[PDB]
Amino acid sequence: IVGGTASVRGEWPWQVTLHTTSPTQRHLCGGSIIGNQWILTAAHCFYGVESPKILRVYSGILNQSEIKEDTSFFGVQEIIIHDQYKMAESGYDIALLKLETTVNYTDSQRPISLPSKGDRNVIYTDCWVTGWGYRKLRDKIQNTLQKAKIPLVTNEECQKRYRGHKITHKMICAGYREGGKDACKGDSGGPLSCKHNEVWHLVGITSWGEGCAQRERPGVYTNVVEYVDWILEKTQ
Ligand SMILES: Nc1n[nH]c2cc(-c3c[nH]c([C@H](Cc4ccccc4)NC(=O)/C=C/c4cc(Cl)ccc4-n4cnnn4)n3)ccc12
Ligand SMILES: *[C@@H]1O[C@H](CO)[C@@H](O)[C@H](O)[C@H]1NC(C)=O
Repeated sequence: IVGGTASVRGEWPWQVTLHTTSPTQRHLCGGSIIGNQWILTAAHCFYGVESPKILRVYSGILNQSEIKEDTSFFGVQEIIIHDQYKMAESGYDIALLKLETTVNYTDSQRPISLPSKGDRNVIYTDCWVTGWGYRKLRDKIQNTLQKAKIPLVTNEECQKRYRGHKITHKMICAGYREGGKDACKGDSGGPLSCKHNEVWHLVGITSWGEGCAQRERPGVYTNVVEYVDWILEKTQ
């Protein structure tokens, strides 16, 4: 996260860090708890992944350094990638992880509600992007979970900034016109969480952008509301 600030323990209890264990254990992507056995994340996270056997899902994490041998985690049974997915820049950047066991909801690990299909056209004004991603393009994964409040940009304006792309209504953009606050490398798959009528909704999934936090180049997120039927069908 560029231009963000440190989160506090328990501030984003749906946030997970998805780790790969081969050849060594490392953070790969962010993700969101959406159900007792389900993580919502980006399809592009699995580009170098042939099987879910190398994945570990960690909930309740503040610092990456707090993850030790005895820290509990969840195994992944199945990776469900949207069948129309090809590359982040072309959309359908969404994946479900079915956990090997169910999550016991606590203060440290809770689900985030999906947006309501009736709220399809709401332009949310209290949106936050979170993750352990880079603070600038040439950096490293942050130890402490970062957060940044970012405004949503309309599809029409976002399409004007990304003229060499097709920005569909299945994408949602967020960023300041002057730049300065954005997701960056290591944040993908994580949530764009918006508080609407005192309820947090998973409005976006961190997907891609032209550089990080550049002026007139907002971050591009998978527009979760457009995938509610797909999520309900895949999770039964
Ligand atoms: N352990 C690790 N060390 N270093 C690491 C680096 C990464 C990494 C590098 N790159 C990424 C992913 C893409 C990816 C590719 C292959 C496998 C998994 C993930 N992208 C993102 O995270 C975010 C992109 C982004 C999003 C928005 Cl809304 C706006 C602007 C953005 N950017 C523009 N230019 N950069 N970002 N992840 C992960 C783990 C580690
Ligand atoms: C988290 O890590 C930072 C260093 O990156 C350290 O200063 C801080 O004490 C750690 N916090 C907790 C809660 O362990």
